[PDB]
Amino acid sequence: SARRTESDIQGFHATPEFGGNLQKVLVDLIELSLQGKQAHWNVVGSNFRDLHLQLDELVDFAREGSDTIAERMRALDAVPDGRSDTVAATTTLPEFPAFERSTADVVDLITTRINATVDTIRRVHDAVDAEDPSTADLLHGLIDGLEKQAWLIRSENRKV
Amino acid sequence: MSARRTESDIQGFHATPEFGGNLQKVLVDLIELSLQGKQAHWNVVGSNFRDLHLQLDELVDFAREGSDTIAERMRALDAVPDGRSDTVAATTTLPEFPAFERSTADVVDLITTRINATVDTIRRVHDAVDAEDPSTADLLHGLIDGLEKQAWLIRSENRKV
Amino acid sequence: SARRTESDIQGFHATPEFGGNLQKVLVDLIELSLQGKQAHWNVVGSNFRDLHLQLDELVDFAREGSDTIAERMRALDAVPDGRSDTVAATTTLPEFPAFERSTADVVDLITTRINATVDTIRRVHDAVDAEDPSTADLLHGLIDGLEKQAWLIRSENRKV
Amino acid sequence: SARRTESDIQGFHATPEFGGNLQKVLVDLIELSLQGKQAHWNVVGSNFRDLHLQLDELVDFAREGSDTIAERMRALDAVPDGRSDTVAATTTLPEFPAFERSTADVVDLITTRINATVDTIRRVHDAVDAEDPSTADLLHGLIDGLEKQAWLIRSENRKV
Amino acid sequence: SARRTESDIQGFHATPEFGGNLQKVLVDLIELSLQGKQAHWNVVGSNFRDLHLQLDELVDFAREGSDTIAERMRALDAVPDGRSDTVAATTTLPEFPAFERSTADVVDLITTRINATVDTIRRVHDAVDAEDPSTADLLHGLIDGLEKQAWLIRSENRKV
Amino acid sequence: MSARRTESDIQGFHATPEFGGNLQKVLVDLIELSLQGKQAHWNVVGSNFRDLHLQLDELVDFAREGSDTIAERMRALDAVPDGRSDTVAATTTLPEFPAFERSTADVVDLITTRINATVDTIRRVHDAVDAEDPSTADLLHGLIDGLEKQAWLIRSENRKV
Amino acid sequence: MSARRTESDIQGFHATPEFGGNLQKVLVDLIELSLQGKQAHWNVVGSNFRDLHLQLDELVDFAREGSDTIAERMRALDAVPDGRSDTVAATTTLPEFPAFERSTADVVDLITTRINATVDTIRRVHDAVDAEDPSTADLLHGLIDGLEKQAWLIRSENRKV
Amino acid sequence: MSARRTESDIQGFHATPEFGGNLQKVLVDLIELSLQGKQAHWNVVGSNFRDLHLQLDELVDFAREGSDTIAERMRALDAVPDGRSDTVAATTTLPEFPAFERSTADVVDLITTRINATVDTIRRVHDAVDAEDPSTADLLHGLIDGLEKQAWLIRSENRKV
Amino acid sequence: MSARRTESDIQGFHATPEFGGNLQKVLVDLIELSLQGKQAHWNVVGSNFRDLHLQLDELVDFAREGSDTIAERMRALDAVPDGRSDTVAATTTLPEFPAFERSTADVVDLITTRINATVDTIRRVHDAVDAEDPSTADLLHGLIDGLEKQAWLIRSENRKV
Amino acid sequence: SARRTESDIQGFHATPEFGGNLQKVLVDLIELSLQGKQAHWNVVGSNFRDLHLQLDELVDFAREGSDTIAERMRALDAVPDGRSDTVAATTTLPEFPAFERSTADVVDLITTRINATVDTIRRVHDAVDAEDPSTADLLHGLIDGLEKQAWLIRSENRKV
Amino acid sequence: MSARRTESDIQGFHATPEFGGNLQKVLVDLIELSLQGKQAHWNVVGSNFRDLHLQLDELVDFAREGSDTIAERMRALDAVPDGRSDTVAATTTLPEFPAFERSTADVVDLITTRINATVDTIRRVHDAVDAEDPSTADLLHGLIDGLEKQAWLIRSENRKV
Amino acid sequence: SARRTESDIQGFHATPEFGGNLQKVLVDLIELSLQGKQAHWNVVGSNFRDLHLQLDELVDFAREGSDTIAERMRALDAVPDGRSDTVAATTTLPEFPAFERSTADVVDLITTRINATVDTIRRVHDAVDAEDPSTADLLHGLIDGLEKQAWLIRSENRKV
Repeated sequence: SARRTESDIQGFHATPEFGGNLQKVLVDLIELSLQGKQAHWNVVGSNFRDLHLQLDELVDFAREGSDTIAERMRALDAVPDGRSDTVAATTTLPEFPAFERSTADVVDLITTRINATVDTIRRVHDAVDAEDPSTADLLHGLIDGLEKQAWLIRSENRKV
Repeated sequence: MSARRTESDIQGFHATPEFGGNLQKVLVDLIELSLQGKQAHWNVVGSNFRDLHLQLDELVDFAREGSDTIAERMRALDAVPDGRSDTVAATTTLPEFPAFERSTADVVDLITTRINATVDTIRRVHDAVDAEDPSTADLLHGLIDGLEKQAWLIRSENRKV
Repeated sequence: SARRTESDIQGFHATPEFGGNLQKVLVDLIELSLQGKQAHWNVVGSNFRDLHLQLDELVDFAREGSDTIAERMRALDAVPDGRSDTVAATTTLPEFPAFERSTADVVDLITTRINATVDTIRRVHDAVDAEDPSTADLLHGLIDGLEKQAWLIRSENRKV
Repeated sequence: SARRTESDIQGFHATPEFGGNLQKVLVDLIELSLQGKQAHWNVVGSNFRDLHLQLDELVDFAREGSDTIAERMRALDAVPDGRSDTVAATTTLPEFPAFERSTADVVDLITTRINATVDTIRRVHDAVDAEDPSTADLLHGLIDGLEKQAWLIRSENRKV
Repeated sequence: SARRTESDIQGFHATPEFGGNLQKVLVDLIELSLQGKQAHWNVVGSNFRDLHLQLDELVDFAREGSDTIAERMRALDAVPDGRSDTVAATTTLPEFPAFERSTADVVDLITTRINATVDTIRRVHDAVDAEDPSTADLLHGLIDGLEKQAWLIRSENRKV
Repeated sequence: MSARRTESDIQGFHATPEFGGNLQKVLVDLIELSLQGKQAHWNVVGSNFRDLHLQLDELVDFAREGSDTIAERMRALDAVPDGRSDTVAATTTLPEFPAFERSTADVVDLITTRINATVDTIRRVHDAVDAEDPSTADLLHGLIDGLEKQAWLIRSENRKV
Repeated sequence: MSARRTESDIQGFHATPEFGGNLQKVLVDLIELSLQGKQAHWNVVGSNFRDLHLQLDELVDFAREGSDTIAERMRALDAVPDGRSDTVAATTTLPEFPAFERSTADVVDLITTRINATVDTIRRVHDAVDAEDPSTADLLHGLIDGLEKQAWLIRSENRKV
Repeated sequence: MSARRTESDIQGFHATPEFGGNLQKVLVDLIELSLQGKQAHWNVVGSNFRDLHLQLDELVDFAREGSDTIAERMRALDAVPDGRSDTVAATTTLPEFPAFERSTADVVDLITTRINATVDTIRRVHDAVDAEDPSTADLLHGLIDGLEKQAWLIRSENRKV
Repeated sequence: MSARRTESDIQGFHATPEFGGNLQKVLVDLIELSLQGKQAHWNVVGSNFRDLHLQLDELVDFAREGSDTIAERMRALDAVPDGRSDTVAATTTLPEFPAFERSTADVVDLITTRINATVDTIRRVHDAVDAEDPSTADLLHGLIDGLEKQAWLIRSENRKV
Repeated sequence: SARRTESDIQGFHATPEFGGNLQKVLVDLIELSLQGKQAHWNVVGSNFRDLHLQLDELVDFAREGSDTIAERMRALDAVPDGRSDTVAATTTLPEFPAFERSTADVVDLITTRINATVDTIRRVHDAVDAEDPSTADLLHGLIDGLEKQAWLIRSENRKV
Repeated sequence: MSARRTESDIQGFHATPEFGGNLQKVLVDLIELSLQGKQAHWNVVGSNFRDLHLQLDELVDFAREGSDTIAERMRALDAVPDGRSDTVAATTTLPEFPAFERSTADVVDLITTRINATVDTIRRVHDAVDAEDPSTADLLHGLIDGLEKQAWLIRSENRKV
Repeated sequence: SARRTESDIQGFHATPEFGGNLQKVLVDLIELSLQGKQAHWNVVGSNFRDLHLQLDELVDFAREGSDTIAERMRALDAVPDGRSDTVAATTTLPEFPAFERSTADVVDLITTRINATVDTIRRVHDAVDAEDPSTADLLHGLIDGLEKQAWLIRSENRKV
């Protein structure tokens, strides 16, 4: 009775600006994963084990987030681009030092990197939400996870 | 001090009839999607039969979970869901499925169209549902994104280069 | 030495009457699943929780049974039809009431529905078994499960 | 290269009003957990087992919700206060009776207290959403869960 | 539509002879469980560990079989009676010795008792199958399991 | 090497016949409790059937585990348990369980009485068992705890306040 | 007041040589099916390679379990199974598998025909096996319907519209 | 049948009001320990944050399980536990936990002191509890063991050798 | 707040040197039992090899867990365990285990004797340990129960009836 | 950059001699699996259960090893041949007796068969390793597992 | 009677700069393989899309595990891995992946060639790595055969008869 | 066919030098396990929890390694000797201190003892690999695991 009598019903399509914003999020997530693995390998010093395990947890979370963002881009008829050259040439995260680093320096660096990653998502959020609340919810989840990880990492260096 | 309330019977949030009707529309489309997905799951045949067979079962599981969530939300908001077969058949908006064995390309086309119809209904309902209750709007967002991911995974088989 | 010299060996094929009997079973299983979900949602009153959980168990069992029957139909070169219009127009289960119902009424209604579903299987059993004992075994399993569920549901209203 | 230069990138901090609203939510969640445990221990009568198990599920949900809220406060650079004296002096939930109670009375009391807990979250939701949609999402999840638990508990005493 | 009009469709009820046959099976299953536990505790000698574990497996199988039979009786509107006095007065298994026994004697005794238990089921099978193939299937499963356990236990004393 | 004992065969602790009989009483009562719990589990009908149906299964599982533990302790202490049906029927102390279907209130009363009888037997045996072997007294403590919790969970249904 | 049997040595059910031979036929066909399924699993190439690769592993697992069940039933009925390689090769009825790499369609056809041959053997044996022992006939029914489901899942790839 | 008791209603062990208050003290101290453990878990900062953050969660879980066990034992022995927030705040013996963020050394000292206070309360009540019911004394032994192991694992951080 | 203690540092229970030595004896015997159990597990041959091979692994796991529990209790009670190889070898009381391959009967006899020696040591220590700390006496009870069950399960192989 | 400018890069290809040596290994693994199952079924006598379970473990290990070897052949562009006629006509293991056998005879036979299977691998090891250390590692694992299984089986008959 | 060493600071094995460089080459190729595998996983479209989608995810997981293992081995051998994005992009040897959506056959070809390049690099490095440290050569063998199995499973899709 | 005729094919037998080398490995593994447990119990100071958990992981690894070595010795027809007196008299690890130690001292001591254990295996590796590459593979795995544990432990005391 209420059935729709057509055979071609097409889905929601993302705008190029929306795809660009999601690309901006994805590149930073991938770079965060790579730098987290770097710090996970080369951290050394007092209280080494806790940082060694927390950085692995952060890397797992960032990998899951990047996969979720790229699959959302695919679902919205966009084309993600996560190649190494593109990530290196278009990421906004500061470069990571190349040698062994103490735990305090690693804590500071990782906190700054997570803060930059969250800032990118916060800048993208209003424009994304103006079109797709479903994508805005994914952004909310990413922000929650990243901020929790940032707290758990930064609390080591607090003085009170 | 003491900030405790004295009232002994505090009542909860009650939904409006229009809100209940919108949730009923979403529920009936989810149920019809589950039934049609099982039909396609059984009667599909041809190339990539195994992949279509498994993906349609995943879609059916997702749709069943979504319909249960929507109906329980209506129950929590003091509404009465109606998921009877006669009501679903008479009030669903998805086009009817073909009766006999179908090739995999035809099944891909049909399932993509029906998933698109379901998400279109949810998107039509989302504005009023969000205006009344963002807690229910969150469930609507979850359904929309899950269904769109399933639609991508199913439709990508027929896409050319 | 004893190897068969054939290149195409064909399997067992079901008769249209056998397919019709299995369709009769399948339609009632699907309608039972739908009515069980409806009662699961709309039940209310004393001893609400046990009915709420038992009806979910019954729905899971009925869904598994319908899938098994339809896959057996496919294996025997038959075509199941589980569309909503077909189920609504050809089911034998009585119609379910549309509003909130007390637990005693739900117990009575669900017991009646399960009894009708079992009666259909018992009616088609001899004709099915005359051709396919392998399908008769599936019918035996369905009857066992449905009767156990009916006992567990109906025992609530017993007075002794 | 689009990499940032800043080496001390800072994060998002919450306002005192935001911290106060989250404290208002947290104290009610803790008090709900304590009262749920009390009702779980001291309930007697018909449907005792179902009430016993449902109240334990509600307590588990309230505990995880309070933990989530407090960790979000820590992530946003706020300081939660979940001490017994603070909860007792600042909670808004009505006081729970001290002796053994029948299941109908426990159902009424627990439904009332869950409704009060949900009302607090609904009161703070507008401001917390205007400041941080990421926290608004957590409060949406809390409201959904609490309302489902309220329905499951309260359906026992419905007449028809 | 083909929906039924009746609102009080009744189920299948068992005859007193059917109930008696199922009681005959049930008492032997319970006695087999008790004697298996006795032999499990009081066995000594060579291959003690293997006998100790195999008898526990046999007891578990007998317990689940007795539960299945009694629940089938309940589903078919019969009343099982598995009290200690009834089992002791009406069982057909030979009495078990009261003290510590070597493994060869335990093997012989347990094999004889399993054979008697299987013989009872084979005696009642024809009538129970003529009445209810659904119950005949459960008895087929019981016979299969008991005979496999009997083989596994009895193979220890075989010469070559 | 300095403190090593030169003994070639060191034997363990052996239980007296009084201790063996004290454990035999507990064993036969646990077995009879398991049998009566299964009977009540099968034949209970009436209002609130499901909760009692499941709690009786929990009680039967606990009683079976306890009887196995007691019999294995008897074996470890060089005693010979006797859990045969004739012995249990002739020497158990639990009152006989009635036949036919019973309502849930009657089943609650009967099961509470029989659990209390079992706990009373364990308490009577505990003094001598503890005076001889605290390791066995600990097992008795565990059994009393479990049985009393089961008794509370079962009897609270029929309470009136 | 005692129905206990006096006989101290009670013997079980013994199978006939014809029954043992029928079960031997079923066993040897199951073993040959497992071997050929593994061969096809290794040597298949072409389109839908992954799907056939996984499905053939599932079929091989099913056939191995079925052969074990049949042989253990033979042992329980006081018969002696013979699953040696020479006996299987000299007495199996399945046509031999090709020696080299095969395409997907060829593997589908070959495996479908071999599964059909195995099911035909079991169906030929079922009448006598059921006439002697319905307990073994039940295992035969389980093998038949499992193999037919596997045959449907494998053969559905090559069907047209 | 010969030794069966003819009693129709056998009642169980009942706890005295002194015993009930003795268990109430343990209950309120365990609840306050759980609350203060959660507070310290949230608000701890400084060097070696993660290990203390996780150990405090372990301590809170143990204390919650212990309080549940004590209250259920009170219910089984016909007593009425009182774990309301007002009662805990008014009648607990643990010293008040300071507010705001605290370094890890201060948290270690505070948590060690409060665990020691809880164990001291349990040790004070143990004599009378054991003199009345060894079954409850066993629960007290388990609580003391767990709390002392947690105290060692937490306090070992500040040891200087 | 009314009953809160004003103490700023509350210390816990401390063990005496005699108590520490009483626990040290149990510790060294458990460690030596683990080492000899592994030795017998590796070097046993003869009839019924597999059952003894697996039971000795179970015994070794139990002894390792028990030694860890005892040492952690010593740490909790402010004692210092010493489980070094030289100390164990010089102060253990278990008789030396013979070298080379041994038959299963000899291994059964040796392992039974050494388990009995360990249990005898624990029983000798139990009186003073219980007189000082029932919480530690409970751990001793658990160890005695487990070791005696293992001894029964191992020694029952050589029984002749 | 250091990126390679090729569109089709060839892999490692196995020589026919290497394929033949792996075929020699595979045939013996398959024959060992079949003979292990036969001994597992037909073993009987004292200590029956231990052999019954150890032979299952041996068969599982041999099946896994044969699958690994055949998949390595496929990866190295070779074609395995595991047909029944080929195995029967080209295996090196001695024929297995056709009837029920005591546990001592089964121990001797299985030990001999495992020794022959290990001897084949040891014979082909040097030639395999001269080309592919990656395949040599698989051979090492097979030898370790087979020798451990042989020790566990053969220790039953040891007299000291 | 003591073979204990007197030296108080025994140092471990240290790798050479050439060894570190070879392991760095292996690591950078593994990282680039993971990135390109994820790219192909996202942007593959056409026939057999589901199988390619799942297999590429399996390959990415394997490559990630291998890169972690290699970097941890360098850390254990006192070397410093460098897995930064700029370094990977500037020093990897795998040819770059195309930018847009690609069909199934093209993805199969590209991934096969890149896996072959990675395993070729590992084979080039293996000789020196084995000459210095067989413990690291073992990890190299594991990487080689895992990657070759993945390459077979992926490339078999396009193979003809 | 190609079937062998021999019925008593024998296996590979180890030389006394091989047995001595494996005994040298085994005694050091056992002593490492004992000293790891000692350090696990008696460690105090900063990062106590991390040292406590890492030493337990090291003890588990050493236990499984010693079991693997002894079972390989048994498979190769050798007789391991892991008695307490033998370990104490023939081990090469330095003696461990007897009282409570700070975490830095425990880190130094455990790193030294792990290095000695690895040096023993590296000393015996050439001969054991010249005789049996299958055993050389087990020693490769042991070396890899021990060196990873040594890195994870010593990284705590590294300056920068």
